[PDB]
Amino acid sequence: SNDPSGYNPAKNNYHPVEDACWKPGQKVPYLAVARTFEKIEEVSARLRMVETLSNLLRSVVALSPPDLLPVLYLSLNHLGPPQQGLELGVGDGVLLKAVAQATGRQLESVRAEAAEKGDVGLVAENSPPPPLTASGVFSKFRDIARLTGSASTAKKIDIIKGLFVACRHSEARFIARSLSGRLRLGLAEQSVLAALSQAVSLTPPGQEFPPAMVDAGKGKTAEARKTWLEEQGMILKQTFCEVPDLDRIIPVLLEHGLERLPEHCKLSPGIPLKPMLAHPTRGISEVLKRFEEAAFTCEYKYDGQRAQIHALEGGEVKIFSRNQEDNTGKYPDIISRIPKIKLPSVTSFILDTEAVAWDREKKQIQPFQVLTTRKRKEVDASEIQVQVCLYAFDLIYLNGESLVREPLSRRRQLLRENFVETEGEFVFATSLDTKDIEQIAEFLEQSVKDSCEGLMVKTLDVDATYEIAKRSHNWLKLKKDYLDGVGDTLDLVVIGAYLGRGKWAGRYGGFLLASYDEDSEELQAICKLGTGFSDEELEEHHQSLKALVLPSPRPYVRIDGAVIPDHWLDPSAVWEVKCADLSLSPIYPAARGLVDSDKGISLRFPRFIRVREDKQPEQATTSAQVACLYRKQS
DNA sequence: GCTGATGCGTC
DNA sequence: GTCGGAC
DNA sequence: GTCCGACGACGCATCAGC
Ligand SMILES: *OP(=O)(O)OC[C@H]1O[C@@H](n2cnc3c(N)ncnc32)[C@H](O)[C@@H]1O
Ligand code: NA
Repeated sequence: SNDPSGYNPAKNNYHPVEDACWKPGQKVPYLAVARTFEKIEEVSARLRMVETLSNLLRSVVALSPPDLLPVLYLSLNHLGPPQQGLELGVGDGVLLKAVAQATGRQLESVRAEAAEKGDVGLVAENSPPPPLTASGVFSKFRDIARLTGSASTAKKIDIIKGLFVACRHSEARFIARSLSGRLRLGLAEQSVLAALSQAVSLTPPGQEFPPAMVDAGKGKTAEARKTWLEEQGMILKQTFCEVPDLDRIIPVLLEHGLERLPEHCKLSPGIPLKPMLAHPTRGISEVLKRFEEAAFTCEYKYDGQRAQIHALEGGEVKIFSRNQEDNTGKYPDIISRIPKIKLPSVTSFILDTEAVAWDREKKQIQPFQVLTTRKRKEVDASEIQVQVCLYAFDLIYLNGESLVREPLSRRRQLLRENFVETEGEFVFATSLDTKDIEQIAEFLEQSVKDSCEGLMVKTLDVDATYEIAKRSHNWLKLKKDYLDGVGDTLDLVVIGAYLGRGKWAGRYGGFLLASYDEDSEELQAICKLGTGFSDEELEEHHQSLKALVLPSPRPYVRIDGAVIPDHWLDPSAVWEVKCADLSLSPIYPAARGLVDSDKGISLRFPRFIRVREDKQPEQATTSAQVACLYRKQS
């Protein structure tokens, strides 16, 4: 209706027609989306965020149904279905250059302000064409992603500058955040799905305008309304988990409604699905708690990458990553061995496996780092140098039957009976069915001796299905580095700090750490650190370290190719840091030359544990000790 | 034709 | 990937 | 328990600059 500047989607008793800031048939203004984002970031209760987004979506459904799909993508900061692999090719680098040119400022002034403010959007905002539309912005995002080849970056920057030129009010803030891949509203995929099912439930699509039914919940008690919306939410959520593709779902949702959705969109080979995830567990006793009276199995947790393998009726094979990226082209070796792993009675399947690097000469697992050296796309079978062994642990679909609602006890049995193991090519995950604490503890220890991270734990019959909408983190993961007093901890020196973002703007969000090389009496950067501290600890760090800020680095500190810290720090603080493994680093100088001529050592999954108030830098972990820790990984 | 910086996926 | 915090 | 924002190392693929 009126100026989108005053649009209030957090309004109590929000009316999808009377409270919209645009007219029926009008394109949804982008400022309407931005104002919704603003009202979402103002609150901390997710349910209030969902309500606010639901209000916007109800207006879109009632007034401008063609804009529902772009509005949803803008709210997710997605470009399209993940298996299509669309990429902006735009990060803070390209974006800050576009802002500098748009605002006519020096790139270094923009870069410094962005770091101080903790957000690129704030610089673009505080620094004539028609108003932007939601579908117009989304299409320009897609134009950026389709630009390739030489001189393509300059063309991307041209589009970004044109967007910023047309921005009003808060629009530039959220364009910049979206382009940088850091929307971070506090509302993401789960809340967007909750808002969508609520929106189409309360304001059914496909009504003749003006819609006779703008609030289908008004005739229900609060109790009945909540039960109804929860059921509708599960329909949408479970369908999406099986078909996480809005290009497919939304046209069906608009035409046939949410109740008929499962009839049109069903799990099928060749369409990636969401994978089942795992919740961390701190000890074997904790496991026995959450699985008190439910039989469960323990499996080795292999150190590779997830490979969801689809065999379609007719013989076509597709492979997808855990985030639904198409990996078919990177695994020609897997595609060729499918006839060898499945019995001839199998006509279609979806397998859940871990692809692990495998040394055929030595017949043993290789580290994850080796696996990542494989090529990623347009790979021909003859050129493969790092061989892969598949460790299969689940079966989601078989001979036309979805197993999503079947217990693991049955899925595992169909897996074990219809597929064939070959050493070093296709194996079932090593497993143990027991409830004895002593056998589990020995099994955990043996998993690490056999080159694995620890154990996966899964119920066999109680809440043991593959229904992600019911619970996405339905499995438990028990890694040895979760256990207190177990795993590698290091005492490292804080040599630099990185300015924080969003909530921590003006404070520190990360730090640069170093080990002490006795042979050269130098502090060598080993890794950055940005997790493990409580909010109180991170605030105290910002306080205690202010007295250490240096204008210039000490001459005995070496960081080589590490990211230069925003603030150098006088080497003094020593922190205890835990990691899962030590890796061979091309960038960090710590211990460079002690295990490899050109590469130093860094930490895998580093996290802060506590301050070592009783240690000075000269008693910190030495580069020689780092090298020793790396070697003992064998 | 090559190198290094950047982007974005893996874990 | 790990972690902490609001709900 | 759920969800989400904070942050980590690392590789290939790509393209700007040379
Ligand atoms: O730490 P995390 O949540 O990413 O762990 C889950 C991942 O672990 C991998 N994995 C390895 N071995 C298994 C088994 N046996 N079962 C399930 N997952 C397993 C997967 O890649 C998973 O995403
Ligand atoms: Na990243």
